[PDB]
Amino acid sequence: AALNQALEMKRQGKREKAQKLFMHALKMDPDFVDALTEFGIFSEEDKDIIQADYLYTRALTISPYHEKALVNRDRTLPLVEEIDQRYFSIIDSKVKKVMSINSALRRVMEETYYHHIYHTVAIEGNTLTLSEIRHILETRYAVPGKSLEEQNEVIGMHAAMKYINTTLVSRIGSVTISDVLEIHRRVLGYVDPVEAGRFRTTQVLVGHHIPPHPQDVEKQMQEFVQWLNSEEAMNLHPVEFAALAHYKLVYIHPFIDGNGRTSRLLMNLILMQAGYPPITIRKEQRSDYYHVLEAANEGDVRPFIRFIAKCTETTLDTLLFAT
Amino acid sequence: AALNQALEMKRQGKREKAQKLFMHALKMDPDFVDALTEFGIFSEEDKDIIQADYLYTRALTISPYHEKALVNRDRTLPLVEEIDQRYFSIIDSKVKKVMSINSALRRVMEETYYHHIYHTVAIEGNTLTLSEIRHILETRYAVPGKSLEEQNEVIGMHAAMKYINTTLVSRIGSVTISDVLEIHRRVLGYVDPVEAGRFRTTQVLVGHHIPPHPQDVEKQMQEFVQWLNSEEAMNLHPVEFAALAHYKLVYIHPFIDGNGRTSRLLMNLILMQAGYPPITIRKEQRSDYYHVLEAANEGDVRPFIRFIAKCTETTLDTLLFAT
Ligand SMILES: Nc1ncnc2c1ncn2[C@@H]1O[C@H](COP(=O)(O)OP(=O)(O)OP(=O)(O)O)[C@@H](O)[C@H]1O
Ligand SMILES: Nc1ncnc2c1ncn2[C@@H]1O[C@H](COP(=O)(O)OP(=O)(O)OP(=O)(O)O)[C@@H](O)[C@H]1O
Ligand SMILES: [Mg+2]
Ligand SMILES: [Mg+2]
Repeated sequence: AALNQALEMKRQGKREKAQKLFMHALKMDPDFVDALTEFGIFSEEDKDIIQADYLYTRALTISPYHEKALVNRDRTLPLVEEIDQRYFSIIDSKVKKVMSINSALRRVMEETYYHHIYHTVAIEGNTLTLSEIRHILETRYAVPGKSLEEQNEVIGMHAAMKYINTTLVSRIGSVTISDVLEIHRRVLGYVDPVEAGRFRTTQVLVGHHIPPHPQDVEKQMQEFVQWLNSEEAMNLHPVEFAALAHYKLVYIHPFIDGNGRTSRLLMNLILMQAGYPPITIRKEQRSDYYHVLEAANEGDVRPFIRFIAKCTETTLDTLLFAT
Repeated sequence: AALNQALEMKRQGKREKAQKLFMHALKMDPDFVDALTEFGIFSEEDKDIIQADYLYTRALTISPYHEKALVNRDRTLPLVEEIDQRYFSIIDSKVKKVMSINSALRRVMEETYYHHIYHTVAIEGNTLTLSEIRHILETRYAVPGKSLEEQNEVIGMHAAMKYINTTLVSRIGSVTISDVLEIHRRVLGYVDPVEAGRFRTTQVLVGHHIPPHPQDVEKQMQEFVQWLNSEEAMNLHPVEFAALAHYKLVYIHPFIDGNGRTSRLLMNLILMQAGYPPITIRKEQRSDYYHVLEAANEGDVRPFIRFIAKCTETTLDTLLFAT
């Protein structure tokens, strides 16, 4: 297809021109094996070995025996594993520095509380500002010309995270299905008290993902909590356990609304219990956030794990520069 | 005591002076038999036979064999029964006229919806106005400079009564404990989603009334729903069944908050299922309302039945301005 032109353009000059020809054949056919491999070898020329590996891994899900994809994948498979371990070791060092401090830190922890709420509600379309959120939570008075539902989403997030820190973070034992339901009972209670802390009774759609049928959610959630308390999950890096825990819940999509908000809270329950600070996926990252969750449905969870790992590093880089 | 002066003042002139004089010995001792009886004879001179009968009935709970109380009560007792039946027959006739009408009536039914909400919340101290309530429910936008809890009280009342008319009024069958919990789940859900639709876990005080202990609320409520579906309750006048239904739920006091709001809604479920319109206890009546409930704890529930009967007549008188 236009892949033949992408190669011709790349053959002597035209790097930025060739980049668009590759994406065009990818838009016109996202399972075009030859375009994925070639794009893979192309992005490796710009030192983007992680993207190249995604492309060879993607091309081998379509055609498992493709010789040009296999030869490059076998090389890059262990290299990307090393590259990803190194990033998690950087994150571990920044967590040591942050967990080796106080009063100057307390001013950041207070600022991040409202800033967390602001992004977790804004990532779903809530129009309230940080200043309007501070008013709602400090004063307990309503903000003019903004809906009551938007302001109740804020009261719920505050209540949910107050319950987690009060009842769940410093608790000894296994995470139950009832703990997930208690978080959701507060996240959504002030908005929809009938559905809050109760599973989906209907079948829905999330982008292009069709989650399990309501008849299967309870069996799928008992399998999820087993996994949270499983020895395999305890041996994973806390950043990887937190990201997978988020993805599996958001995959199950057990509630009508508040699944991303609950998942983002559960994700932070994990991190905090492992000594990491709570992280925040900013409202500007919705496009990336949704792309890497879609990528995980397609077959590759790694881009979402790296997405969470970059979110944790920016959180740690905020606590370290304000010290 | 000062009862001897109350009698001396009444003996030749001083009617208004002996009234405050009679109430002093009642404040100084509310179980003073002679005082109650003299007072009963006294209030009967002003043609207040219902109050006199309350006083002789009160005096005979203290001293069952008091000859002056017995002679006067054996007389008032069937007379008050006749007087109370006559009022319930007036109410029955006004209900026929109201249920024999349209467009001029529809103008009142819409106005009374926001009016019941305004009074059911205002009676508990809610500062929102009728105009602010119309905005909250019509627009779904918050009212400036008024708390979010006050506005969530309104969203809950609306949701609760929307559920009753939609799911309970025109339903065939027995009233269950779950129907009471579903009304309370909406009444309080937007304010307190953790306690909404859930019984009291602690022992509380309501004025001077100590309701049942949390261990006994479930047994006390199963006895309460049995009575709602009992043949004895079906044979009572709907005004008397509605008033007793209210008093029994509020005596039990099964929830931490929202008991009076739920009881007033249940009271109107009863009336509406019997063809009566929904009634509204106005915010100005909180003092009387609580006095008659205090009297029902003290032994006589007739003053509360008459209170509800006067509330139903004012509701019917309003609807009858259409003819
Ligand atoms: N393709 C996908 N597969 C699975 N989950 C997805 C996918 N795309 C998005 N999601 C997740 O679904 C969430 C949206 O679900 P939901 O409306 O129930 O809750 P939410 O708390 O309002 O989330 P948000 O505030 O981000 O919109 C997103 O936040 C995201 O985490
Ligand atoms: N002495 C009393 N004995 C029994 N019940 C009482 C007494 N005084 C008040 N009550 C009832 O208890 C209710 C108050 O309880 P509660 O706070 O749980 O409910 P509420 O919905 O907030 O009612 P309110 O709007 O009157 O404050 C009153 O509405 C009344 O019906
Ligand atoms: Mg949503
Ligand atoms: Mg109250």
